[PDB]
Amino acid sequence: SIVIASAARTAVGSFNGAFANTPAHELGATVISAVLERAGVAAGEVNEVILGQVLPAGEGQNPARQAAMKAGVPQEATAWGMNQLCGSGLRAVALGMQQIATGDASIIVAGGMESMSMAPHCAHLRGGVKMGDFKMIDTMIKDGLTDAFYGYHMGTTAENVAKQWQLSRDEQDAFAVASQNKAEAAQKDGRFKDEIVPFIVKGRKGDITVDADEYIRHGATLDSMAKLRPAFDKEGTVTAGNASGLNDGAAAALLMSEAEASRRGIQPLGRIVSWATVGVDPKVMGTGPIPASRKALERAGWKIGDLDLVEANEAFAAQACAVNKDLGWDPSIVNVNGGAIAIGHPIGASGARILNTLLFEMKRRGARKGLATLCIGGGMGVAMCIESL
Amino acid sequence: SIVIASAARTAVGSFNGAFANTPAHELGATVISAVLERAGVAAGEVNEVILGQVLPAGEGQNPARQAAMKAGVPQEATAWGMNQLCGSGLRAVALGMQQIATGDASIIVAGGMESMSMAPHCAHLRGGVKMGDFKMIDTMIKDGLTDAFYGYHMGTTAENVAKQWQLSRDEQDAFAVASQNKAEAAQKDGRFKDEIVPFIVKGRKGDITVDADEYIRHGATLDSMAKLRPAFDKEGTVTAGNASGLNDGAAAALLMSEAEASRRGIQPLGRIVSWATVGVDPKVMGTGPIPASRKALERAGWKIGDLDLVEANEAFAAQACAVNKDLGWDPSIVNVNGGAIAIGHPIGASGARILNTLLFEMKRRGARKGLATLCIGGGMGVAMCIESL
Amino acid sequence: SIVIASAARTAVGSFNGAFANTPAHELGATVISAVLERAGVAAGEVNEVILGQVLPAGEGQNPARQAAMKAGVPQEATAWGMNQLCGSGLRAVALGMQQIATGDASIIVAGGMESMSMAPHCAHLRGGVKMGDFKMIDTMIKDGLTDAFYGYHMGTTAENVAKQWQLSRDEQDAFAVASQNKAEAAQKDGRFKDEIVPFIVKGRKGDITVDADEYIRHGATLDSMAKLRPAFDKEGTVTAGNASGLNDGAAAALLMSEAEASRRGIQPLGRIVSWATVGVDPKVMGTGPIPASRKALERAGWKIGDLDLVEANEAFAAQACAVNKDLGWDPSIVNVNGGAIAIGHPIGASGARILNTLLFEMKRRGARKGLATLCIGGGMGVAMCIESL
Amino acid sequence: SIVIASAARTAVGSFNGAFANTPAHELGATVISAVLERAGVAAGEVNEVILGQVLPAGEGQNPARQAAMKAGVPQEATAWGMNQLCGSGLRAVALGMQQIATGDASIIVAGGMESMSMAPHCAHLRGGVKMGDFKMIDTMIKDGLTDAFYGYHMGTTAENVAKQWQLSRDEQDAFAVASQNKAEAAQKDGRFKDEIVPFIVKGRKGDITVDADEYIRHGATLDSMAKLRPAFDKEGTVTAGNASGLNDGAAAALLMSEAEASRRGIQPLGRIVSWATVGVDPKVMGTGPIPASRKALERAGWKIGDLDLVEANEAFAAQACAVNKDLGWDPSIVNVNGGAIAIGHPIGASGARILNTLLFEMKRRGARKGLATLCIGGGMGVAMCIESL
Repeated sequence: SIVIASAARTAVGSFNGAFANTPAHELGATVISAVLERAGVAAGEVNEVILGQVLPAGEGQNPARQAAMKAGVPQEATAWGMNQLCGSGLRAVALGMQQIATGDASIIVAGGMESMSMAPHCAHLRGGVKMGDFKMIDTMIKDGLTDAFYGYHMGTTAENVAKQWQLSRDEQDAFAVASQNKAEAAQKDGRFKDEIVPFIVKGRKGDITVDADEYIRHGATLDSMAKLRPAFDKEGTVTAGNASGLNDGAAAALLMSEAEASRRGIQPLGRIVSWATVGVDPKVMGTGPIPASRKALERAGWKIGDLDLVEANEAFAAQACAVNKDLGWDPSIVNVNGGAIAIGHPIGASGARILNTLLFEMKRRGARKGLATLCIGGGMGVAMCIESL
Repeated sequence: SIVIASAARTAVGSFNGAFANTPAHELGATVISAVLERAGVAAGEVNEVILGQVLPAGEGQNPARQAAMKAGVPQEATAWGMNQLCGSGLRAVALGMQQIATGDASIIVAGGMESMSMAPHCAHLRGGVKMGDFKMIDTMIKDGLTDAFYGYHMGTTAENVAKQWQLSRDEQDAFAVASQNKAEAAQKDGRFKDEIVPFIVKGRKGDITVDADEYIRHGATLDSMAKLRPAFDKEGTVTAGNASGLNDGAAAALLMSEAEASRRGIQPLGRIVSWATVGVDPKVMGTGPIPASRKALERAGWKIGDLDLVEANEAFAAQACAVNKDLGWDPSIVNVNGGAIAIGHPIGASGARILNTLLFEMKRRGARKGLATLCIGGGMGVAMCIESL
Repeated sequence: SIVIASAARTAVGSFNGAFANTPAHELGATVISAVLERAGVAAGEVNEVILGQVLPAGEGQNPARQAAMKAGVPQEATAWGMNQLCGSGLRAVALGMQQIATGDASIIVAGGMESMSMAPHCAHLRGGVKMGDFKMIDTMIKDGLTDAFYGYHMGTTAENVAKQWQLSRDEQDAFAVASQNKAEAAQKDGRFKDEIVPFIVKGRKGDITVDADEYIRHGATLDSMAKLRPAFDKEGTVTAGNASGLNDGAAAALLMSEAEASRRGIQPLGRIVSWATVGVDPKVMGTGPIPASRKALERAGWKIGDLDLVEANEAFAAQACAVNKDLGWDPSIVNVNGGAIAIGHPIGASGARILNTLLFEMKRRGARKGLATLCIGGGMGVAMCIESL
Repeated sequence: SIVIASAARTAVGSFNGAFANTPAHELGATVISAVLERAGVAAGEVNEVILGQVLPAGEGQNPARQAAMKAGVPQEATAWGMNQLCGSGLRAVALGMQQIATGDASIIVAGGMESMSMAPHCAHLRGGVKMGDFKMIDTMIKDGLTDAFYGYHMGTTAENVAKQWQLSRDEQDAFAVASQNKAEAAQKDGRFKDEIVPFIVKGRKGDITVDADEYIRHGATLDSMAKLRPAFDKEGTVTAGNASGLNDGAAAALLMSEAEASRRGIQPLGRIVSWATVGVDPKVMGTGPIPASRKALERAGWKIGDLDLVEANEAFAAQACAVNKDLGWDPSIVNVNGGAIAIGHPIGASGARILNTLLFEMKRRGARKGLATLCIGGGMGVAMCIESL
């Protein structure tokens, strides 16, 4: 029924680092044309582009449409952006899967992009401020990392899960280190090369080709991890080291019917066998993946034990351990090449980033069933089940 | 298979007018509850809330989820915002229909919301400005009304359509006045009452209930219309008078399978027979509805001649006329109670707004087949065909 | 030896009132032209322009020079601004007196001007704000009204004078209401028209002539004052009622040696016989007038009791009562036409504003000896003794 | 009559360099304390503090008073800031002299301070921006360096002087490199150590003592000056290399009557024999020094040829050479240790800085008469004559 013919992602950049002044639709563009090249499909055959992106303030009208056009997709196809926070990138793949399934389209490019670096500061000033000081709001924090019901940062929701699941600092720190060592190990062996599509940072006094995840840290020590101070709760347990970071990146999938891919001689990275999205208490949003995953599994007709590979977004060490602890899947098959803590977390692009990794790892190790899942701010989870062919 | 059980929209506010300090999700909340009460469905039965929103900068995390919770949809439900600019409000409805059609959901609330008044000013200031002025960009103008590829305002795209279709000032002015006249007659006759859910503007020095579209002008003259100066092209033909405005509002639909409405005793407002979306040149984006309306009819198996009622959004007189002229539908069944030039145009909500108008007008006149269509910035169009039950 | 040959002030404007968008330099130009006109002195005879001004942020390079150039003063002449906060407007006259006393100038235009309304909001952003919110500071609050040592507003130094001299709510309100009622009467009888020169506020849709003190309240009641809440100390005694306001005006005086006025045949408004400036504790800055008036009087060889009229600025009912209480001059010769609670307080202009009032009333009633004194933020005073010729 | 008993200055710092985050008043407090100390004068004997300062926006209420207080000046003394742009620091000394000359004070601390690195960005936002981007203005550029009559930078006034006097790139560049090599030589022989009082930059992770001018360039080459492009006129002649820079510093002088020095046993740095300030056309404001110097010499009874040492500020090479050309003084007695091109240009501090410089070279080489002079944007100049005792 609906398969992913090809996929591609840029390397994930560090906050104000390599993509510092690069607008998300520029990276978007690169990824959309990679997926077409990669499958052998022409720009002109795309019906629509669906990109999740949570922080587009100042980027101009519909940046999804700017990405498509810049990548060569003609003015005839359509494009749209969408937000389900951290779930946006994965969610977008299921929404183009739906576009094909209802017969509204034949070929979609779907995924997500995000420039946390380029997120602006803002103020509402139409009414004027007659007397007194006013705040200039960091939009990446307000619109992307602050709970809207309790007023605190995602990090505190992580702390709520820590306390609730009784996850000690040492246990989260342990998890962190592992994801770094695993991310580092996979980068060193070229495991991220199929998925990555080098992005050219158009310079003035030099153009730079970025093709490596710059946020992974080499030789991460437990000692360094245990000396960091808690970032959200002054006497807390979550720190910079065991939480994901602020990052830039884009990632996408090229979707079509199974039969179309076959008419084209394409060898798909997998078949979308199910997806699901479920809400949870916004206070412990990190638990998102538990209910979404299981639903996903139930709609596919699979048992947790059937899964050969799993990508469960590393928002915070606290929430990842809780996810794994509750679902019980075998830890060795989850985030095999590392996670967000090491790799980075470009909010709107993250769900399609983890899809890429899942998809290129399933191919390279011959796994047949996989699942990607993320926790979403505001209390939500998104999960998708993929089967190789 | 999928029907519109109920529907509701707030009145449309004037810019920096009645909803001048109201956050879009507030407007949204009210409409999610309204569609819920109107159909006798309880919030706890809502699976997901889908809202189109184009300018949510500063409103914090995913305003769609903040509107769903404010309305009382439990935290176990899901919510997301999407953006296909002007067609967002109608595309949400389509996207929500798909959720039920693929069996991912049973009940969906969908439409759009917008607070153009509350759109902030912004600046990318992470680097630091070492010397010189810097701009504070109005996100309303940059993210909602400025072509991203040509750098000019929608008004200019209108002008291109004017010139191209050879639509003179008087013909554009004539259209506008007719729109005001029809919207004003509709207003006095109580034609807007069913669709409108009164919104309470929570005050300090008193509460204010708004239940009337405040941008419609009473007794609009042709003389006043002909004295205005061109707004975009210094020696052009589009004016403030023959273009839509900048406004705030929200509007939605409670969607469910026809079998489900029937198990509940609900008398739906319509059956979704088909929807379509197509791209066109961004420079003449106002031509968008032509291809998209025709696609939709084709998918529905209908002839233009089969339509009993049409709502084709009035971004600008020149594009409205070109659309009508090209499609050839009978002017007398298009925007029977007036259009966006008089009612206003709250960007993300405008398609759900027009869907409400269409749906309450088909029920009161007993029309059987209707279409809603809108042009989209960046060069796109969206249309949806509805059949009464 | 140095006389004030002529003087003029604009009407004082309400905060964001008549002069809401008129830069201070436009108002001092009209006052420069009026002093010249009023003493039969041409602009090519001016040696230098000295204008007190506390909040010139954003107006451009040296607004004293922009006033002088606008009034037609030759480019050969010089001009500078100075700032001793609320004593600025009077100090200036004292400083222009000094340039002729030491032989460096013959003819000076001295005084002050201020647009509190045009004061901007600001932030030091050269270093860059990595992330988080940051304050946009009101410069009129920060730079003109807050004590730099103690961190609280001028209104709390008022509270400190009230406690310390034990001034009740009631005594302060009566002082307040007597200030509005004497100023309304003087306005209604015409006593402000000789000192005010009309200001033209360049319109687009109309030029407006402003020749009346708009902050003065007509029919001010004891009751409405008595109902006010304390503004600075949630449970104090200074309110908006008994404190001066935030305002806009300019005011000046034209000086020359007495020998030079006799050579041109001008009948001067008075002789500067002495001035004095003295510090006090910043915490009771309201007391400034006491030692500064004392010292002026001793330098003039006069007894408090030799004075015939006195203008003692009303920063706050509390400090005005304290000052009158200690000096012990006959209250019936103080502010006979009302003071700053009713007229307003445009900070850098105020001392020239009250000098004007002093001068014109000395002339109309034939007073021979006068004194003008203000309290200054940061803990200081300035006083000036004037005798008629 | 009035002498300079002692003087002192901080090292001048580079834009966003050593004093990047130090408010102006801190640097003035250290110089107020160093002139007290250098003359055996205690702070309690200080009657008034006079500081030139052009850009104090956001520092709070009257920084002159905040530096005085920080230096321990009693709260019984007074303090005020003034603004005659570039001539501020030296005009202050002249007005402090006047204070003693007319017997209103016996002891004054006078000079300037300026923190161009701490100058903020601002915007007048009281009336609000209904729609449309607005500028955040750099207060250093607008209030400091932009001519208010013509709208262009000081650099362009420099261009007008170069064209008018026909100074070539080459002669300007040679001027610049001789300024850099004279200051460097001066710095290395310890000629700046008597005048400089060390400033402690209070750190967190350590305190740094600054006692060296850091803008001086070591081994500045002609070739590096000749390859620069013109900064203000895309095809002009003024560059960053031949203009002064953006800088931070403070500088002052302690003043008293000659008779009082003599009763204290002080050996003063010189006697102020006269000053003058004269206006010129704003467009060629760099020529300010010509008439102001001629007037001051006239007032002293001195011929150009009687001077033994001159400091003539180096705003720009072009205006410096024009001034030297016109005046005709021997170039070897001008800026003998370098000028502002090398040392920097902290606006309000500059004239006190170059005075410092004059005074310590006149004592070290035993020069009897000197003059200090600066060009002032808006079209002005100040000059001051000094003789040794």
